[PDB]
Amino acid sequence: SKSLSPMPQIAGVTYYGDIPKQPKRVVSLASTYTGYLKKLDMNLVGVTSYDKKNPILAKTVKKAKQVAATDLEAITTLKPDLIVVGSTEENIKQLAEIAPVISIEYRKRDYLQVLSDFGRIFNKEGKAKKWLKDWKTKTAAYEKEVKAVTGDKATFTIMGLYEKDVYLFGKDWGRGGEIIHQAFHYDAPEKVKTEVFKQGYLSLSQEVLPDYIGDYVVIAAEDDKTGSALYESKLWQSIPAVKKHHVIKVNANVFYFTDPLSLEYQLETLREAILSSEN
Ligand code: NA
Ligand code: NA
Ligand SMILES: [Zn+2]
Ligand SMILES: [Zn+2]
Ligand SMILES: [Zn+2]
Ligand SMILES: [Zn+2]
Repeated sequence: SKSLSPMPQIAGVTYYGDIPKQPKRVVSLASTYTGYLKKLDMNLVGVTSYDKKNPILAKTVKKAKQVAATDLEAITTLKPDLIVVGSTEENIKQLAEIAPVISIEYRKRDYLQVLSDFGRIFNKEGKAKKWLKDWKTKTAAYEKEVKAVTGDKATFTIMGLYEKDVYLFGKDWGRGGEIIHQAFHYDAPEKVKTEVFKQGYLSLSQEVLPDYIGDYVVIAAEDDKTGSALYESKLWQSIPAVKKHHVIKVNANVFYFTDPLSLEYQLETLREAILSSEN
């Protein structure tokens, strides 16, 4: 049998079976966590659709098979020694019959803590610690670069377009919020803090958008055409941030994510976009 993880008790983490310390064949069914596993040099043999559509992650998991959580046959045939899932998956019992499962409840641990937590689970403390130390220094330095342009008290709002809907996001639901609000310590407008931050996201009707945007808005979308009717509208064009050219449009296929690999890309992209806003 496998050498075992110490299986520390951590908020949001549930273990089904004896988790290996050094898994050799991991199936990641929670796109939130795939890039954490890759940062810790895990061999991923299965990943999901969102992972394959994230160009930053995809380059690192070319040999992994795309699977869904319902793919019991394909997952079995991949011969995993570990499956990682989100807590809202509904067939965890069946997955746990294939291999040991780590189930993670989103948001119980923050985007940085999740990495050090995996460091404890897999005895990869050194790799996690080095990444986190560098991240702390780099983000502080980049915070200074961007605030030199915007001022330190500029407000930012995180937004996403999905289907025909409009979402606002807080500091810990992806779409750049970890970068903007946690790493760069930008404030959000009061209405966003009051109405969005606690839930993490808020589906909004388009006509109230001006009320939630201050100095800057970051907008995630999967394709560049979705926002067209909004962007040309008198409503949108009336927003001061839009008039000032303080709109930063980002690609959701990577900006949905919160993992170290995706966030490295988001960090450089957002740094450059803020600097570029004053060209
Ligand atoms: Na998840
Ligand atoms: Na302001
Ligand atoms: Zn045992
Ligand atoms: Zn259900
Ligand atoms: Zn809708
Ligand atoms: Zn203009």
